[PDB]
Amino acid sequence: DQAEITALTKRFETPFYLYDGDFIEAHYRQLRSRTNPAIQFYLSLKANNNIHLAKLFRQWGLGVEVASAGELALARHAGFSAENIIFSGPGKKRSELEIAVQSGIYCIIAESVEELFYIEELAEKENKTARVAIRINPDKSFTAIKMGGVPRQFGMDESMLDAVMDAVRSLQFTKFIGIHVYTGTQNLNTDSIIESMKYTVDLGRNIYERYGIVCECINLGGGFGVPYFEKALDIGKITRTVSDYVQEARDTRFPQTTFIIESGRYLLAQAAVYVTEVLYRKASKGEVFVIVDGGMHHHAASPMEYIPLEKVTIAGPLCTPEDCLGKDVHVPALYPGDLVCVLNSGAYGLSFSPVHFLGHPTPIEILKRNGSYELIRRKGTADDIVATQL
Amino acid sequence: DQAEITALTKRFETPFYLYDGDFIEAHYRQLRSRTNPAIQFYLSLKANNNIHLAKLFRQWGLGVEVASAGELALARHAGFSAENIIFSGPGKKRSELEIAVQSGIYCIIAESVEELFYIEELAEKENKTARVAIRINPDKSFTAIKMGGVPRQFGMDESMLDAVMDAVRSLQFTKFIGIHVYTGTQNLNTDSIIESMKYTVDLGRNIYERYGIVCECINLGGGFGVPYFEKALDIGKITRTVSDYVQEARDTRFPQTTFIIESGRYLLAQAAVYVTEVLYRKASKGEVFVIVDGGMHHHAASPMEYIPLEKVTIAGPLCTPEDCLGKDVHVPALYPGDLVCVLNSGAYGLSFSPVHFLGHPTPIEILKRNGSYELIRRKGTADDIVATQL
Ligand SMILES: *Cc1c(COP(=O)(O)O)cnc(C)c1O
Ligand SMILES: *Cc1c(COP(=O)(O)O)cnc(C)c1O
Repeated sequence: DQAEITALTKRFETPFYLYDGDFIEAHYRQLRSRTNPAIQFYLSLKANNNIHLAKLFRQWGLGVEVASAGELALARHAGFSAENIIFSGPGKKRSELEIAVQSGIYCIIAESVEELFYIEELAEKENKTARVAIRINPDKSFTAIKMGGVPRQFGMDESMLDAVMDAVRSLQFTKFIGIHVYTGTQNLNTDSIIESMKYTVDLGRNIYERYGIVCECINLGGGFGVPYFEKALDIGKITRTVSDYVQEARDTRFPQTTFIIESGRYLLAQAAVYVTEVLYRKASKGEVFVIVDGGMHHHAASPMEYIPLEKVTIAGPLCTPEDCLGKDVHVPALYPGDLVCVLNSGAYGLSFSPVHFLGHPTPIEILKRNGSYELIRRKGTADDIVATQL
Repeated sequence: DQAEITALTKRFETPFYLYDGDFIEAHYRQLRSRTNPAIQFYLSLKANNNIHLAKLFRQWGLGVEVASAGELALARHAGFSAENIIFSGPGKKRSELEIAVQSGIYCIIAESVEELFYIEELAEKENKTARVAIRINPDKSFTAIKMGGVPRQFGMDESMLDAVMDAVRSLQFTKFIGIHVYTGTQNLNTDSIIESMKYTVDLGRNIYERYGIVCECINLGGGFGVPYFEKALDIGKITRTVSDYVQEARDTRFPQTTFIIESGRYLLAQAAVYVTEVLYRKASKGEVFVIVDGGMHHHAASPMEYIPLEKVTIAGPLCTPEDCLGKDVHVPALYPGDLVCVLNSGAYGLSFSPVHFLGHPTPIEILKRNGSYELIRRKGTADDIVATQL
């Protein structure tokens, strides 16, 4: 609603992120309703580090997937219980593993045998039983030319499962809880997702057949993409097919197994708009440039809507040609005071950007819900920048 | 010195930035000695926002070029006097212009006629005389196909000088102090720099001939690049030729004019190394991956040195394939504990990166000088992340 947005800029200084909390909830509940109850959704915190948004998901029953001790802290700030937190990452420091073990979370998802040994040492030191899952890099490709999967820095190749399981079994203070497969972000190929998830459920079966172990948790990953430029995923097909496959596993060998589908982008991308005001308008060498008050330092990832036709380039306030929101775009003439709205800015936005580049204040974040507006992140200050320097 | 670096990792937690302050000073003094004294060097703060490093340049007599009210604050923290601060930028908010006018800095470098009018309004409100310079986008190309310059969001086309000067003259509380030309960063073409600078000095002459005004300040910009992959600029030729050209102007129409050469990258790039420790080593689909504890969140821009041959990919600790320091690089086998050093990391490093992406602590920065080591930026904390959220 342009009228709503315009009215908001009178009370909140641009540039800012505006989140539609009503949409976030409806969008999530629609996904939840179509998915087998044995599958629990986990919010990927790296997609958006705002604890106020994370709290909403916590209240709805989602778990949270963190990738650092820092995110673990944010997750606790958001109220996620330890039993609903999993720790992923290819380069966890021992200090991070230490805090994770001390926190007694659902599980640390190990990505190397050496990591498993570190966890065991820490479990012994802390006199605790550390829960671990293993991230597997499938030896299968889900357009791909070569068979056998892709070389990745993440997890451990499926072919190394024997070595991995031998290690986990030898670590007396560690308990194996399951597996995790995540093939990448912004996946817009419906069948590739279904195939990967079914493959992961099958890996669970292989583990029982080869080791007699029943995975307590099978994390199917996800990487559900959202169209930015592109067709949307057939969420109905994914949820229906995977739910049926999971139920079959549930009705046989995995009656008490928790299945997880992780999501960052799909849950939040379309729920926010980045609102920026046009500051200046100029012509240069036959072209027209419109300079707005927001940019790369707030939304590096950067559809757009304009609030009051020509070829124009929309640039941010930074001193670099890279701060371009739109090059040679055709839109009605924009003038100082007009608002440029960047759509689908709810994921990989603020925290994905070089917030301190050129010293501009970080943007305000607003959450709209139940007919009200809540400030969920204050405007940054110069002191926020020098904090680590003084 | 590998021995030095190794010893430092015992006292300082990796990943961290290490700056050779002895080099910074020697490097600067060599540049200074070869340059006409009528030319003053200005540090571009956006290249590195550490006030402790900026202070060194302030002590040596350099001015500072800021691009936001935030950087203006940092400049004052570093001790730069108002008369040695200039404010650049294509999208300055009125609030930024207000603080700039209230600070009485050497000059605000305007990039539009509308900006000039805003400055005048503020000068009137604050009962002050605002000093302004104008950023000109030359109608000349300095390999380029088309003549006449390039369309840019920065400054005002040279062809609009009449309109610009008519505006400045009509603003009674504003004093015109000069011009500024900056063609871009990482310029490794020696002659293009010399040509641009001479062209800028000539613009000063044109302004006197057409308006009878003598520029108090002519900012030649710079954009001196440094080789990362490439041949180094012939600094000797640039300093000699431009110095002679400036002296000629000095001996005729511009006897008391301050000439400025700005630099960010050239002054700091080669003075720092980003030190990261190898955490894990693994093989995946026939390839070898080495995971280090530093990455994109600290040095997004990313030569490298290794401290104890194969084809290997060096990846950071982030949960994204984009966190790659080196792909398919040939280097002696790296193992956990080894150190990977990223060279020429002194400019566009930390503040140019998405520091809060995935919640890892910002890195420590160390300054080596006169045989000692000084901590110039403490390790980040989870509280630094939630500050704006609570
Ligand atoms: C980033 C990440 C996610 C979330 O991905 P989206 O594409 O945002 O849904 C899930 N799992 C892991 C292991 C991740 O690193
Ligand atoms: C970034 C910038 C500089 C510094 O550029 P370097 O390439 O780092 O020397 C100088 N002047 C302006 C106007 C800038 O925006």
